[PDB]
Order: sequence, then structure tokens, then C-alpha cells
Amino acid sequence: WKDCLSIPYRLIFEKFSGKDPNSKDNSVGIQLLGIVMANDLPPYDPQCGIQSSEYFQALVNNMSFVRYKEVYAAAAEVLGLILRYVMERKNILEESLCELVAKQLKQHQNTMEDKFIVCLNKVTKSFPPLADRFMNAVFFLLPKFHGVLKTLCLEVVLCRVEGMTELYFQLKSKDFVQVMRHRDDERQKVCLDIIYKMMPKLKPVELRELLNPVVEFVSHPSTTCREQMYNILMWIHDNYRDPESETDNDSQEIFKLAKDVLIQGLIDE
Repeated sequence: WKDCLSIPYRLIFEKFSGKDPNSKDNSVGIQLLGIVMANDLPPYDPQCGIQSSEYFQALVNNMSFVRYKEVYAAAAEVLGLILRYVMERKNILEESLCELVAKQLKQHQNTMEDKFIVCLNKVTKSFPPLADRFMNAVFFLLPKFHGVLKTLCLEVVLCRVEGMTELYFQLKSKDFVQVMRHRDDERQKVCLDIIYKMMPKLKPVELRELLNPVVEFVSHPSTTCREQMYNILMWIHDNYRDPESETDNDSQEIFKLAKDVLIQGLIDE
């Protein structure tokens, strides 16, 4: 349909703010505010009937209602796209706003650890920024939680990757020796999805140490996982196909492996 018809913030308000919930219902204003994100994000930018930072403070309180699995987490989606929106609409609040978001995560990942790692994944995944202040305290929990929270803790590190902690001196044992060797297809998927972007910052030493446990995916029933093992191997190949001569012998002998295990791709299931 034509134009945009920007909605009065009065409507939007009550639907996330009427009753501080003991209930599912208040995720209605959360859905709604998500729709003035959804349609290429028309003007939100509150003026009429209500004032900005309080409107957001009430909005961040929605992730406090931890009795119900769909209620609390949803707020951090809507709020993560506020950052995408206020970042790229560039609105002038953004400094003290970002300190309020940092303050909100810092009050409550301190006391609600899963629910606020999930929150730092709705932030970070839905728009990247906030985790920079925290990152030590995220790597912190990746060995404490298995399963879905393995994948979401990984997915925070992933979505906000900036090479934190010179990574192998955090990680050279701590995950990639054996969490890489650990079963669940989605865990393995996000895991190779980490591998596939760490490329430019690997030295040939760890590239040798890490390619070999990736070569293991030659066994794997998921073409969806195995493709990324190939995206990887293709990157290895193209970057370590032999120039004129090398000091770093692995920078053609990881290739002397890759240039074979690509052949071991050519037959596949």
C-alpha cells in the first residue's frame, strides 16, 4: 500500500505498558512495535502523546517477565532493531541511549544469566554493537552451558566478532580441540560458521592445527554442515595454492592436503 501513515505512539504504548505482565499478552505491543520495524522501518521516533527515554525504559523492562518462554526474550529483539534503526536513522539520543542499553544489560546479566545471554544474542544478532564491553564475561559461560546455549553463546561471539583475546590464547585448547568434535548439527554448523570468518587472522601454525579437525567433516551426514567444510577448504585452497616459493611450508602443504581433500569432495553423496 501507498505512503506510510505513521502511527500515534499512544496506540503502541499501552500494548507493551498497560499491565506489567504476569501473562503472555504484553508481547502484543512488542509484536506491534516490531511491525513499524518490519516494513522497511517507517518513522517511529516518538513525539505525540509520550516521551522517548521513559518509553524505552518501560520497553526494556519487558525482558524482566521471566516466568514465560516467549515473553521476556521478545523485548530484546524489538530493542536490538531499535539499535539498527537509531544507528542508521542516526538519531541524536544514541550516546546516552547506548549507555542506558549497557546499563540495562549490566544490571541483569549479573542476575539472570541465561536470559540475558539470550538478550545479548537478540542484541548482537539483530544488530551487532553492544557486546564489546562484555566479551570476557561471554567466553566465561561458553564452557558452563552445553546445547542451545552453546550455540547462542557462540552466536554472540560470532555476531560481534572483533578478534577479542588474541583468540588462540583463550581458545587453542578451550573449545576447538573437542567442542568442534561435538555432535549436534546446529552446534557443528555455527562452529564451522566461526571457522569460515577467522581466516585472515590465522597464522599457518594454527591453520595446520585447526584444518585437521575440520577435515573430520568428511564423515558428516549433513550436506548443510559439510558445505561449510567445503567453503572453508575452498578458501584454504585459493589462498594457499602455491606462489613461487615459501618460507612457511604449511602455506603450501596444508594446500598439499586441501588439494587432495577437495578431490575427496568430487565423488560425494
